[PDB]
Amino acid sequence: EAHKSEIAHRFNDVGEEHFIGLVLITFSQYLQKCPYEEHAKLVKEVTDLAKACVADESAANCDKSLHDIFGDKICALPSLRDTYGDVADCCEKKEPERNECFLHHKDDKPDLPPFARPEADVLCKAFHDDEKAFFGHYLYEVARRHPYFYAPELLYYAQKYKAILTECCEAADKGACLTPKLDALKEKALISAAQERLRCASIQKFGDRAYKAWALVRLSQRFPKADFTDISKIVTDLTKVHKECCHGDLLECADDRADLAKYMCEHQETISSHLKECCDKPILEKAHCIYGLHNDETPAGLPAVAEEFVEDKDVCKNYEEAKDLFLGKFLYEYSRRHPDYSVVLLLRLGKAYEATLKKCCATDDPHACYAKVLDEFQPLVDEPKNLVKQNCELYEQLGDYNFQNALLVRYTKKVPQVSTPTLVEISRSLGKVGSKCCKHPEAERLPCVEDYLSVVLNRLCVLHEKTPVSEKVTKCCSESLVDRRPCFSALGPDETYVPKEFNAETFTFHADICTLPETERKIKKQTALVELVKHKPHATNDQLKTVVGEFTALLDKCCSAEDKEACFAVEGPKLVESSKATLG
Ligand SMILES: O=C(O)Cc1ccccc1Nc1c(Cl)cccc1Cl
Ligand SMILES: O=C(O)Cc1ccccc1Nc1c(Cl)cccc1Cl
Ligand code: NA
Repeated sequence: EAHKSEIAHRFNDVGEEHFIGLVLITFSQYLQKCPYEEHAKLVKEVTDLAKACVADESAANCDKSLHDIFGDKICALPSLRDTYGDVADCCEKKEPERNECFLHHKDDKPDLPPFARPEADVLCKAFHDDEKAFFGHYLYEVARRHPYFYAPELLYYAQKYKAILTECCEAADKGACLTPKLDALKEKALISAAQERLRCASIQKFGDRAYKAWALVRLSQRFPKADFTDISKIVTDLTKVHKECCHGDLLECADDRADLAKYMCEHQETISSHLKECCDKPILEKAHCIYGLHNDETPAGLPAVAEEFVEDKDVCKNYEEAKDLFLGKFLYEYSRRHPDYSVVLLLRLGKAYEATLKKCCATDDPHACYAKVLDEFQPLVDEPKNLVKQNCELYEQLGDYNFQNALLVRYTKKVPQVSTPTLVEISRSLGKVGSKCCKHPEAERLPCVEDYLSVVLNRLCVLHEKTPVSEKVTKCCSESLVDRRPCFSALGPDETYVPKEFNAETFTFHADICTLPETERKIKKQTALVELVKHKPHATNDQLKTVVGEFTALLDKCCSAEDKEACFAVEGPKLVESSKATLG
């Protein structure tokens, strides 16, 4: 059917610069293993096409879908050697199968080196040398390692990075200005990637409704003075935005997100007085500001929630005749009254309210049956608090490195079939929850911890879905979204797993470790700890500290200030004996 060219429409809407960045992230996320040169080629072809179509919408290919265009550019690049498999695989398909094929190949942990950070002088020099190649490489490296990174926010990070560089690269000492600041930016962007990967998994694995309910809760806490209608409209629009982003339709995602920020800012009077801060800012800063805005204050003088949800004669009628409208109003009313609760807790409270209606509205006297419903939330609210206190005390007491080691041991004993790199990455990230949340006062501490654990446990679920080995992980991952944390927390040691019979011997890498920073060295020690627990799951915590001690020792030894060939292979069978000494 006759239409306005989609590529020209999106090119026109977002401008060349964001179009180029969004297209580079598109390619880098679909073909994570192809070199930068290849992607650069592709992005230039797409950008020449878009400019051709903007000039004359009738030009060849201008009427095609964005999927057709990305697909044909990909398939027609002979360069794509197929030394990288599956390029032909998906190119065999017609649309829409082709695009689905490219999409099903996104790898949540592609086989790549940690993103090595050059020294500050080099970094500053490359930036000065050529900004476009510098930021091209940056978007490519971050997108291909995080193939569901929320695309407009990745653009925003690139701008933030550029500001840090501009400020630090003139300084007397570049490194010391730069390093804390790149570090803080990296942590915020990792949290962003983890938050977005949970939105995408909620949509993909549990359906649009799972994310709509999550967004309803969060937005009702952020904008509690807004009416239900406006909140619902925002949720609707944000749902479309994240579905498009999570499915690789990034130009549409970015366009639609900008339109949503424009909308919210034009209606800021009836949403939040806090929006004024954001609404004066330029495009990416404006949306980023809105994305994480602090909660507005609760409106004074709202009725008791039991009026509408317990005492109304029509509770059953509304639940039966308009369930999503009634339960969504419940989530809105209850959430706007409780900014201090975690989203996941509010969703679990919504689920328990629903289950009580399902049961009670089927009886002879439903009010009698659900009268105590809102009271019956207290035990769900209170449930975490003792184990949270004890885990924050553990953290307070142990410090980061030992808290991570405690959790590594705990989670390896729970789900010991999980791959060692996954258990290490997961436990380290659980340890960051300690660090980020325990230092808040308790009223802030319980909501911080609950929602961060949901983002880390989702990382576990998605990594396990790639290499699936543990029935228990499958079960907790697939049974729910909102009970994942109680589900994992409830697991004791798996007394059923068969210990690994290990001569862990020659699991030493020719002293490779020494170009590695203290950080990676810690990861290595933590990897050995996981391996110790899988070999001896009934070992004492003290035995583990010790057999790890003998690891640290043998590390420094062959890795000293002198050069010798193969010190490790005489010492592998003999650490094997020293670990047979402490562990049996
Ligand atoms: O670990 C538990 O079972 C208690 C609990 C409940 C809710 C949220 C978090 C936690 N624990 C917890 C805390 Cl409080 C901080 C860092 C890492 C972990 Cl696993
Ligand atoms: O694991 C715990 O519950 C804390 C605890 C208490 C006493 C001794 C060791 C540990 N944890 C622990 C472990 Cl299990 C391995 C390496 C390093 C440390 Cl601090
Ligand atoms: Na797509």
